[PDB]
Amino acid sequence: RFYNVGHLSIQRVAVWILEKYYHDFPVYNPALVIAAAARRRDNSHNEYYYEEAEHERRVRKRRARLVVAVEEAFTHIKRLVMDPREAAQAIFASMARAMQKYLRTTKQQPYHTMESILQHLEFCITHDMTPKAFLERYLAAGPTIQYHKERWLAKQWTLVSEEPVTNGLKDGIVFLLKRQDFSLVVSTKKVPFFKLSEEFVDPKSHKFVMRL
Amino acid sequence: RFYNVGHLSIQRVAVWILEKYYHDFPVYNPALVIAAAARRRDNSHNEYYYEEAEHERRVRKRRARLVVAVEEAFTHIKRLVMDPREAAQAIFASMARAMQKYLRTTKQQPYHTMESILQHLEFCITHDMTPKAFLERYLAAGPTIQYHKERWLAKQWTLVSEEPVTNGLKDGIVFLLKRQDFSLVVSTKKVPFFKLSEEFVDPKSHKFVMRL
Repeated sequence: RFYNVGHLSIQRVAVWILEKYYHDFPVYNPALVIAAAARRRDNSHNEYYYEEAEHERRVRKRRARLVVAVEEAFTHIKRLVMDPREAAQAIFASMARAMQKYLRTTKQQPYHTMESILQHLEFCITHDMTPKAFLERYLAAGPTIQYHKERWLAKQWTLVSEEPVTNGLKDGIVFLLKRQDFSLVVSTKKVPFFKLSEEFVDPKSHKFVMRL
Repeated sequence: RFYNVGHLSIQRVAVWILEKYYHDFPVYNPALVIAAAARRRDNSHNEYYYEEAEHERRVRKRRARLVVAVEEAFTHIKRLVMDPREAAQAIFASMARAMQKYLRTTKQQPYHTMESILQHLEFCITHDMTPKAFLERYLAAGPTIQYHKERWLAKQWTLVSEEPVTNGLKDGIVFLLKRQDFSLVVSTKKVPFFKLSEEFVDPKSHKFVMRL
């Protein structure tokens, strides 16, 4: 992602980027001579292309099964005696298998426990959300703050800069926001100087022909 | 191919099969612990499936280029001064590249010289044949007698039989018609005894209802 930032020090920019990170990026998922050899390998069978096409096709198929399952699940209840927790637990049985298959095929298994899906079902049927508004949490990855607090790990960030971090940014500052899992590489460029000129056009002067 | 043959010796059956071979089979083209390893290999990437699909797709594309080329080639002449040899040589230039590409992608290069394609063009425009009737010789492989006499090699067949070849056939005779390139494996089975019974039906007795 790209951002515009003002005059801040590197550590305040780092905290600012970490505030942007938990809702802007998708959640981190760890489950997701020489030139002649490169010419020989690039002329071989393009295995990764067909594995990618197979993965996209089976993700679309499990997604379609999940959409039909959650639609037929939400047609099992109606407004009015039964609690939304009890109604969510009742309609979860008609969709747990397709949800489990879609979370297996998209590597999203430890993001969603059964209790979290039941709480989000209770949340959706309480606030009169459709099946698609239920599924938007599950079809895409989504950002880090969407998930449980044990996955945020906001107290485990590390600021790696060659500059002392109390100095402000300048053109060319690169720093890392490391974590145990990944690292946010941050490059700084100066917003360029603009020279606007003014040009007046006449709205009468927009004239047209029929040729070409 | 399967055939019905009568009471002949093995050598006469062999000559009979060689007479059937030159117009029935396609022409020969030479350019065309353990169980755990088999389970590991059969679970790998199905490379041959996608190479087969790529080959079928590019054969259809070169075939479409060839069909458009030969149609636009035969639209360059009309009946009436110019010889059919000269007209074939004139319209061959607008189709030689797509013909060469289709014969490269279907491994049919030494079957068709330029002179043979020119003679068959002269043959087709002499007898008022359409582009598709020209292309039927080239789109499929076709049998062995369709091609030049240096490819028949009819004086180089070898009769390999465990039985002395002057005996007649019986149920279970297997013999080879070997050549330097391939071999015709011939299995003999007895045509089974039939017991037909007669059953009379009445054409009045065909009565019908509307249910199920």
